[PDB]
Amino acid sequence: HGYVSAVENGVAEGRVTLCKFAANGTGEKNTHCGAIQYEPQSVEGPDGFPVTGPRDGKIASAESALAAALDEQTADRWVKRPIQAGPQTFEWTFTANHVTKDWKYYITKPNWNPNQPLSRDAFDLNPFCVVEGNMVQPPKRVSHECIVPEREGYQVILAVWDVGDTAASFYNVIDVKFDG
Ligand SMILES: [Ca+2]
Ligand SMILES: [Cu+2]
Repeated sequence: HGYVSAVENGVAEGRVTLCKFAANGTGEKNTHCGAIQYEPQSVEGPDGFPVTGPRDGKIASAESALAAALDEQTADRWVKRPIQAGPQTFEWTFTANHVTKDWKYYITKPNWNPNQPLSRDAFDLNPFCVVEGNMVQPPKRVSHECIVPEREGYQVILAVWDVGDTAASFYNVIDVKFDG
């Protein structure tokens, strides 16, 4: 159990994280998140996106009944966090730092449609960042240095934490705003 955070080093909090914790700097929160707002660490879903795992339209919730509210997708629905292309650091905070297979990060395609539910077709399925977990426990907070591709405007990053000793992964979408 854990979530994408910006407590020590991260560039942008997960969408679910902002249902509970105020955004760095602005204090913005996401609203009307349903029950997941009390446990942003619990967006747990089946392994194997995009081959298996959460189906289209259920990616942001990872098919969790707790997090169903996160599957809404419009241009204005969610708090967007500023980002730039190039080197950036993403951060996970774990309430339970399970043995880890890897972390993978995907970004939406340049001309994705922010006004329809998220789907495999919205994302570049070639992950822009992969971090090996080596089937060991990570520390309770980790920072991953990634190269973020060039984009304009509103984009979504999908961060996947694959727990190595269960058939489950944690799925945190991130709402980011590039210049332009
Ligand atoms: Ca797993
Ligand atoms: Cu857990």
